[PDB]
Amino acid sequence: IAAHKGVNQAPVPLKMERVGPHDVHIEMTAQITDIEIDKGKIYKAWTFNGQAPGPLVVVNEGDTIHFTLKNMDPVVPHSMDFHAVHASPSKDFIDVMPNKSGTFTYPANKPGVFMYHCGTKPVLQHIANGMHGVIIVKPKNGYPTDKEVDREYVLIQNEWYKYNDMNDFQNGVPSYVVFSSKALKPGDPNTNGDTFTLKEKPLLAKVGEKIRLYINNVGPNEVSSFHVVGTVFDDVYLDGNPNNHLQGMQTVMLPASGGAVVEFTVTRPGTYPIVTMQFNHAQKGAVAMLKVTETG
Amino acid sequence: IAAHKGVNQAPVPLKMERVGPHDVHIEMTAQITDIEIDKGKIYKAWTFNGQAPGPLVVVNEGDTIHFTLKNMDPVVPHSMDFHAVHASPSKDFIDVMPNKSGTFTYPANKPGVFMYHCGTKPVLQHIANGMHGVIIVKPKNGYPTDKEVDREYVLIQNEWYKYNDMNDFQNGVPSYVVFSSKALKPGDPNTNGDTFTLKEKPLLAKVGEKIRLYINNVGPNEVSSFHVVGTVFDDVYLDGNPNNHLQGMQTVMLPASGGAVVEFTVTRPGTYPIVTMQFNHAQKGAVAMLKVTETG
Amino acid sequence: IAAHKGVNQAPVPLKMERVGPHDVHIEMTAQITDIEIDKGKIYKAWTFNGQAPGPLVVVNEGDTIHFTLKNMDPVVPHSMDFHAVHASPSKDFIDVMPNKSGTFTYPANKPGVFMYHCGTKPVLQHIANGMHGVIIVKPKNGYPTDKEVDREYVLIQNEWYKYNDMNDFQNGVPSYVVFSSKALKPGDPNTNGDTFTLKEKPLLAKVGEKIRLYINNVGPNEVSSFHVVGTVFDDVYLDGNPNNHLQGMQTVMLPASGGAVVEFTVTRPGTYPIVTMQFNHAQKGAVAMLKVTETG
Ligand SMILES: [Cu+2]
Ligand SMILES: [Cu+2]
Ligand SMILES: [Cu+2]
Ligand SMILES: [Cu+2]
Ligand SMILES: [Cu+2]
Ligand SMILES: [Cu+2]
Ligand SMILES: [Cu+2]
Ligand SMILES: [Cu+2]
Ligand SMILES: [Cu+2]
Ligand SMILES: [Cu+2]
Ligand SMILES: [Cu+2]
Ligand SMILES: [Cu+2]
Ligand SMILES: [Cu+2]
Ligand SMILES: [Cu+2]
Ligand SMILES: [Cu+2]
Ligand SMILES: [Cu+2]
Ligand SMILES: [Cu+2]
Ligand SMILES: [Cu+2]
Repeated sequence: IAAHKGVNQAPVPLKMERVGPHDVHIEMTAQITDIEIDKGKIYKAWTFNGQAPGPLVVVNEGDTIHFTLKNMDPVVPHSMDFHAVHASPSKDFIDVMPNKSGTFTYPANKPGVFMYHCGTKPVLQHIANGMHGVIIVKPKNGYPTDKEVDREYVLIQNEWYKYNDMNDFQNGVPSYVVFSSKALKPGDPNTNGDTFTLKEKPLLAKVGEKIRLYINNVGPNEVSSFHVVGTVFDDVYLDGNPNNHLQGMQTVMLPASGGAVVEFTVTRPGTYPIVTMQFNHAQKGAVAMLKVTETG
Repeated sequence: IAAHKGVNQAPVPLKMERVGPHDVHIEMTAQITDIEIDKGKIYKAWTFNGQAPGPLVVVNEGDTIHFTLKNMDPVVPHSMDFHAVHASPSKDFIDVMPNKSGTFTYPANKPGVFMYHCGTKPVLQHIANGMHGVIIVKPKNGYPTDKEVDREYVLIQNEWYKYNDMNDFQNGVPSYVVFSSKALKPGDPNTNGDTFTLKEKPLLAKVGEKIRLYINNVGPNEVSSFHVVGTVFDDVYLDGNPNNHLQGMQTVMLPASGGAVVEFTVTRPGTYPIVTMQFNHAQKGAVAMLKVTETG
Repeated sequence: IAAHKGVNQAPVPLKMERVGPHDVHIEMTAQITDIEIDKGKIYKAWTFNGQAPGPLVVVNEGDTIHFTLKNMDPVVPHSMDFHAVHASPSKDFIDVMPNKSGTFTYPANKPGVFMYHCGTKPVLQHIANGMHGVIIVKPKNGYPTDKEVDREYVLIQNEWYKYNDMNDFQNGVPSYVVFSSKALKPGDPNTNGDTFTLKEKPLLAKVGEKIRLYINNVGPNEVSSFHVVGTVFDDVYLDGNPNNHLQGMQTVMLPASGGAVVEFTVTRPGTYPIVTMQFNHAQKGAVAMLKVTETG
């Protein structure tokens, strides 16, 4: 796109503030930002806030979100579809023109780990170029295993294709498949979908801990066979809904856009790969690491 | 196939009649019928009854089906495999020669939303050319959420490949991925798998309604990541079995041949896309629309 | 690999012995063995014990496994990752050099049907060349439907690609997709992943029996839409964990590495195909047969 040549808009922080016991304001940008997706490979991504996947959103069950999208892209319209919300897509997930803002309000009625993404046609183009992310809706009554959890992180799986190539997006295998992590608490890492960061800078934990991961596969096109090497999931909540409880799973199948809360125990010191067992995708980047030490 | 050149057999209605409190007669054809799968693209499909996917079958749990297949194809044998039934495949799902009929009897013991398809070798060829469909078996005791449902429809996902091309069928990406709808009540739409009908003529509903969809992904080759934009599934019954209850799912993973009953609320007026979140498939046709109005 | 030219190491039996009420010794080889994966097609597989998938391992819930790998490969290191166990991957799933042995100990805390596979980088290469298999961990308290089961077998799904071709492994469609069966009791068949054995020598059963299959899809890359033609699964336990109970499923979605226990009734004499309903894969080999007779 001629108007994107040389454009690299610095990342902008997510803005969130609570405005009532059940109402929250969220402000995000659409922007065009260079991201290193593999060593030596820059992708001039279409993003929310200069991150791909975008910044984490966390709200409580029953919160109404008053969402503003500020479109920094000089030429392409953008939009937002939160899978957490009940909304009229033709009224509430509509386009915001370049250099404009739009505000939309809708409730997050349902607990879980939801995809969000741009909803502008062609949606495949917007998602594949980077406009995806996760919103977590915390359950009013928690999960039954909350008291057992020692530490928690968020991990997101996505693919990357040939740059802005709709043929490839439709018809081609992914060039890379990758994990990222998005921060829940101060000091947690906050990374973009790339082949290397979570190998070189593993997630950290302590021997004996029960770890919870909030996970989502944003696609755009592939399913995920999510597995932590050297453990078994004690408990799994599909889509993060407390009612969708499974136990003792080796691997969690996630559709495109599918989420889960998964919990597992790390019994011994060492480094534990986190993979999709679709090993062509693992080979193409989709391995993260969890370093487990006597201290954490 | 030389004997198919110029053949376009007009669609024939499904024939069904109940013959006892737990016995039903069903009569279907195998026939060769031109279907417009995308604008300007005719596929000379191999079909049941001139529809692809084929006509909807609905029976009750515990019904024995006395099924007749009348093979109108001038040269290729055809057969029927209902995933609802208990049967001997080598006796009951056998071929019917051109210009012949065959009758087979078997029970539908299990509630749910089942694939049916031709079982003639090579089965991939017969399915890919269009010989697939859905049989619904209604549970004796309903679903627990029956009283909440305001409206219901059937949606089927399938792929289309290069015409009658076994190489492509085995080794190629789908050319199109599509939804169709099959009528449960008078006045419901009844459409074939194409890229456009359910966009131009959306399914209809009223503001505030809880909608039930009976869904099946007939493949032949892909899985489906089924999602209704702007809502969350309140309740999901995998394969349509009441016992396989999930709640609050954003997206339902369906294997090839996989079914579900899904229920969700439409809170606001507007048009709600229905998609597979495998967005390469959505781009290649797999988007239907639900138009929600103050009146329905 | 120059050092593999002409190498065809005869299969070696699995060695297992119980050494305590909750401790078992297991001894396996890594070895290079020619396997006929399709008629006229030899693949010089990388294997455990000269089988691909490897030999079945069965232990009890709560058993600690003291595992020895003897690496017969003259040049490539190999390793073992059991998905059943809790272990430190960087200490316990490490490489064993050519002509060396290594011993590792870890507990199998969780009931189910788990993948095992080589964990040597590149893991895709090692899995795709044949180093995969299944370990069953029997639940302390059984399954609730145990008393209903008349007969049982193990079936494994895997893919085969162009020989030792990392490009193909990453980027290509499978050349073959196949079932194998691994013996639980004397007289059961024990076969390798090939397109033909379980068609020419079907699994056997008797009219009216409830059959249990312990199943796993080891990939490396595809998901499986597992279906037995002419029946419906009465009961399904995802990953073989008794708590993950589904009923009345037509088809069981398995991720890559995913397992299940599935149970179904065969009501009539005949031959019952066992397939993945991803019919491109079925066409490329993934059909097994179950022959049901008045005597068994
Ligand atoms: Cu309140
Ligand atoms: Cu406000
Ligand atoms: Cu966009
Ligand atoms: Cu892929
Ligand atoms: Cu703890
Ligand atoms: Cu694994
Ligand atoms: Cu009666
Ligand atoms: Cu009759
Ligand atoms: Cu046919
Ligand atoms: Cu596809
Ligand atoms: Cu209502
Ligand atoms: Cu979506
Ligand atoms: Cu004891
Ligand atoms: Cu020992
Ligand atoms: Cu190896
Ligand atoms: Cu495939
Ligand atoms: Cu019995
Ligand atoms: Cu089938």
